[PDB]
Amino acid sequence: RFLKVKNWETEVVLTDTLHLKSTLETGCTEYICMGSIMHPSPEDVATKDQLFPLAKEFIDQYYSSIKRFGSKAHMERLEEVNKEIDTTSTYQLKDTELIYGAKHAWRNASRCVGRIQWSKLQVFDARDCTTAHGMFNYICNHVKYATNKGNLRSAITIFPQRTDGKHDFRVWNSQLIRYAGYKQPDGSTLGDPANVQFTEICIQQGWKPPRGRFDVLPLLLQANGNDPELFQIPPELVLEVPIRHPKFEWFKDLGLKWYGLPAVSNMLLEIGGLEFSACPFSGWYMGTEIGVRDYCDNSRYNILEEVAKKMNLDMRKTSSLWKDQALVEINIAVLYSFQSDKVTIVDHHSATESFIKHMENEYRCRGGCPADWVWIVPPMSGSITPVFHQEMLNYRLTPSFEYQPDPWNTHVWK
Amino acid sequence: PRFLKVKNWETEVVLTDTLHLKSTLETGCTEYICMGSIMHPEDVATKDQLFPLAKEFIDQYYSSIKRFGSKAHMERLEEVNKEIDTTSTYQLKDTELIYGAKHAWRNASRCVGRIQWSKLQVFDARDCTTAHGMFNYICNHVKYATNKGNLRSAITIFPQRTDGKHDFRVWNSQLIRYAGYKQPDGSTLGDPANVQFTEICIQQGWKPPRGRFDVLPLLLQANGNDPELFQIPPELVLEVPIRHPKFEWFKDLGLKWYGLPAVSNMLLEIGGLEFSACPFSGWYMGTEIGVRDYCDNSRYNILEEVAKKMNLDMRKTSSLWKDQALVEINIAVLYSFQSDKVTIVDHHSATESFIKHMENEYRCRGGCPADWVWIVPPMSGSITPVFHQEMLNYRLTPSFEYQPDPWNTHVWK
Ligand code: HEM
Ligand code: HEM
Ligand SMILES: COc1cc(N)nc(CCc2cc(CCN(C)C)cc(F)c2F)c1
Ligand SMILES: COc1cc(N)nc(CCc2cc(CCN(C)C)cc(F)c2F)c1
Ligand SMILES: C[C@H](O)[C@H](O)[C@H]1CNc2nc(N)[nH]c(=O)c2N1
Ligand SMILES: C[C@H](O)[C@H](O)[C@H]1CNc2nc(N)[nH]c(=O)c2N1
Ligand SMILES: [Zn+2]
Repeated sequence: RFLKVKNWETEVVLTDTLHLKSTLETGCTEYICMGSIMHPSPEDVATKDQLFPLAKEFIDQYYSSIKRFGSKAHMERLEEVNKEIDTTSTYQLKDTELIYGAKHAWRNASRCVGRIQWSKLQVFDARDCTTAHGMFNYICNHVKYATNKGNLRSAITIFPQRTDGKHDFRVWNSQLIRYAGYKQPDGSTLGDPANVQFTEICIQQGWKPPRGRFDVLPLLLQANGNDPELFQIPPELVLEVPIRHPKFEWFKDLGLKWYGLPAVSNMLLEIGGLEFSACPFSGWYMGTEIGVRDYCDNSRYNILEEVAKKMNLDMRKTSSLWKDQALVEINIAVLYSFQSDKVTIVDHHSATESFIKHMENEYRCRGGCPADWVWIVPPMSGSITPVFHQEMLNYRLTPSFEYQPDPWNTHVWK
Repeated sequence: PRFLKVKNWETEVVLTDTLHLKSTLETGCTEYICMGSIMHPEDVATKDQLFPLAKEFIDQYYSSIKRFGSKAHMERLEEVNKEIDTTSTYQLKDTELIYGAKHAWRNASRCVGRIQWSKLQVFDARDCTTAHGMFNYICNHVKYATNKGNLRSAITIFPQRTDGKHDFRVWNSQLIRYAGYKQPDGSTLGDPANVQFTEICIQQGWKPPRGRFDVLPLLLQANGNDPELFQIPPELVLEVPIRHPKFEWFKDLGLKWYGLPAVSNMLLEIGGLEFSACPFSGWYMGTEIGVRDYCDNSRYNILEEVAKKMNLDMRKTSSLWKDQALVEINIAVLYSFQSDKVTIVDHHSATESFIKHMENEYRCRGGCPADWVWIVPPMSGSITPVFHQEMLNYRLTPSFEYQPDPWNTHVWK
């Protein structure tokens, strides 16, 4: 009813009433908490009986947000939706409703630390698309608009909603821009180990790999349930940063670069019981996503030993903390490099500070802010960011972004 | 569903949990809201509430010694059943006290160091009756546990709660802490987290040396009477000066810390009995000192001072000057303890050990409850193996619980 959270660093207490509007399973029970489990646990289509309540609840909340609850427009819209569901088994969102739904799914993303920007989101309605070529064109316009010569802008492109489950639109790429990974016969991995499987799918589909360390993968686009199709993103639209270090002249000899635009394309946008299986959305990077996870995860580029080596660090025992020392210098390089090239990025201190400020405002104006602590806290120097000491309540608000099966596991080929 | 799986996203190892079917008290979560990051979710049990609690634990004990449904098991069930009728409560056999203590540590979802759980030295202090007696026990605990720097894990168990008005309580949160003194100009000398406890000790008669690292006196409460002050003999209190293996100016910071981390404010539940005074100790993980004690803004807060001596650009947060000074502080804490042959473990070794332990626990027990929010070190998170480890969290008994501060709940004499 009235739930409390405390910041153990500042002793500030906040009061959550928004949790009364939560919905689909945390996955937790009174006996087992699953707050550190990554995912939960085809035919999947909603019926008329399932869709009426979900649509109504979304429409109700839309009109309340525009200060028109109970208005004639509100009542007529419900009637229009209710009739459309009854005669067609689904309904279409108005443009205003789609923009509202997209922004609130981001606002509701428990795991996103960037949510302070949630209302400044550019929504591209691609519901008139019918083909993978159509999708490719939409996506290139997304990438170019968002990139903006390095002054990045948040954006989402929404492809037609799922109908009977058999004509989905999907982006098979997990992110719009990622580098290929080639597993070698000798066991090693050239490129990005995380993408070996998807790279092989692309090669099989006919992609000709240049077999390099930083090869931008082609897009694999699926329209209306058909076989997916390959397209090369135009290289001039793919902004990259060469990674160097302000103090270590040799850091650039590491030959490192990253792409400037993070763009999640494998998730599902649920608005009023409708499912948008293809909705690629993009923002800008927090430094540690590249500097900690992309470069230093043992199952990724894995450069700590090579960086430490160059730093002449004693790597005999772990208690020398040579990993900790090198990780910091890498993340200094990555911020310095993006900043030097006027490409938008945010370090993990600034980003966590703004999220606390965002969180407190949400409690004030909105009565709560779901947050997944496991994901909000950065993967280095955790306890010296303000969110480490912040208690957080986690629950699912709709509209929301959701995970969905990898399309290669589900598709029925022809 | 009678099985739950967990996956490690770095090594792709999957483990199957079945031990969760024996979970008990609340987690605080529901199917609608998860509290995995909330720190805390006469009044004692009636007669109906105690018998089954004691019942499960005895079964658990005898099932653990290959003797379930066997010889002594039967009439011990009857004997415990007998005693609760007369005494309202009951008493554990020595073997049972040892068993539940090691199992509360084993069951401690938030403890990364549980690979050692069966190597606990248990001090039965249930003949104690006075704070003087408590102090004697605690001194012997401290001296045993310190062991000239080769630290050994130990617990001292004092008399169990009976009615609630006669609790035994160690009022200090840990057995060894430094004091905290408010200053006329709003600032704070020493450890800020201890200002309130320090002021109680002064109000109780403690003469404060009013420096930073003044060890606090023990404030011991026996049988529910007023607590009393005792000064731990300093030759029992092992302290380590902090120097840097590179930076000569580090020792000029005047930094030191104690060797023995001993939690003294928790409650031990065994068979529905409530051991309100049960100080237990292990040995330090280095990040506890270098990251939390030294660099929390609400604690010793030395980041700004260390970065100055390292001459780091302190204007913008994107230089990561904080992250840099933090690494250095933690190199020195470990290096200092190691040089003084005082036991300490860095966050890399500790978390690798806990992954071994988790592997063992699923292998031999079918589950190892774990709190990701607490297991993950407070620095260099993702480069340790437990970042990428899915963990299920659930409450197994015997267990250590929190309890309120006694100065909020004590009707004085
Ligand atoms: C604009 C600046 C943004 C920042 C700084 C930001 C930051 C982050 C970070 C650091 C994560 C965790 C990343 C990871 O470990 O994979 C994350 C996750 C997420 N973000 Fe944001 N993000 C931004 C934009 C967006 C936008 C525009 C959307 C949606 C419209 C969004 C929705 C999400 C979602 C759903 C997740 C969870 C993904 C998952 O569970 O895999 N974010 N964000
Ligand atoms: C032997 C070496 C040990 C190591 C390296 C170790 C390590 C740790 C660490 C780092 C924490 C996190 C505490 C914090 O950050 O505030 C913790 C928590 C805890 N440990 Fe251990 N520990 C050890 C021994 C023990 C022993 C002997 C016991 C009990 C018999 C124990 C029971 C607990 C409990 C109950 C917690 C949770 C405390 C709370 O919830 O506030 N540990 N341990
Ligand atoms: C949409 O806005 C965003 C802003 C920022 N900063 N980060 C993201 C995550 C984007 C992202 C995440 C991941 C990791 C996926 N795991 C499941 C392994 C890899 C990427 F290559 C990528 F790009 C999104
Ligand atoms: C029993 O064995 C152990 C081994 C290790 N390494 N750590 C502990 C907890 C050590 C410990 C924890 C805290 C808690 C501080 N915040 C909650 C405010 C304060 C201490 F003064 C202290 F010492 C116990
Ligand atoms: C908000 C959060 O619950 C709280 O800050 C926790 C996070 N994880 C922790 N982990 C450890 N080991 N010790 C702590 O005090 C905390 N604090
Ligand atoms: C097991 C655990 O859930 C997993 O390693 C999580 C931990 N926290 C994370 N936090 C973020 N931001 N991103 C991640 O990929 C993960 N991985
Ligand atoms: Zn939970």
